[PDB]
Amino acid sequence: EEEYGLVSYLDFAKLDMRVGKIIDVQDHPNADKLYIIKVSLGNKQKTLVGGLKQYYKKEELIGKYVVLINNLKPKQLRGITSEGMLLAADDGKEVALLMPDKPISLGSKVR
Amino acid sequence: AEEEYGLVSYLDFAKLDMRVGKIIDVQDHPNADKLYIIKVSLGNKQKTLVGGLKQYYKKEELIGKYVVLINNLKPKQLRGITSEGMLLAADDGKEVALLMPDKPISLGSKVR
Repeated sequence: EEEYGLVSYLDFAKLDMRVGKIIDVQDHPNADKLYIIKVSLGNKQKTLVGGLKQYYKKEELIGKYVVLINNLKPKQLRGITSEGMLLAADDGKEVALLMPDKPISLGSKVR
Repeated sequence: AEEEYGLVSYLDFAKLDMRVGKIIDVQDHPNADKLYIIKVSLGNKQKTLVGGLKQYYKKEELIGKYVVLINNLKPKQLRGITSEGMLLAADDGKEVALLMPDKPISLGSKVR
């Protein structure tokens, strides 16, 4: 992949990246490639739309520890409000959601 | 654009080049007793990082670990050693958990 121009640490600092846990996954009722994903941050939950249906079955996602951007502005995706986004690596062959390497408290901040 | 205060757009994330890498070497920082010098492979380039992981991970447990690197940060000199990036880790104040892809995907894979 291509090398990017350099940015400030302060640009990374703008993101509120957190560990969450997937609680429920359903097909997006109007978009065949998308899931509606309910993520727990502990005492809060967020509902996101993710383009993961081609890569993960719904039962492979339940209980998964994931990483989300927690201060993303909400967006309407074909009738569903998405409150954030999950992070996943992609090399064109596979898509790999990011995870902490240990169970850690939900809502933990990534830094 | 209109001020958004504490909220970000996708473009604020897209500014950051986040990659999967693999740790290929870990050494003690010669001027800082809590820090490691960590060499991370992106496949056909490597980056040298300084990480405060010595209190949480043994060197031999980091070798071969698939990690998540911010790959386009400005460099930073930490007590004589230039760090070229940073690894992402979850921290709840009790425990530190490096992020990893959930499978050993190709080195240099970009996060989206």
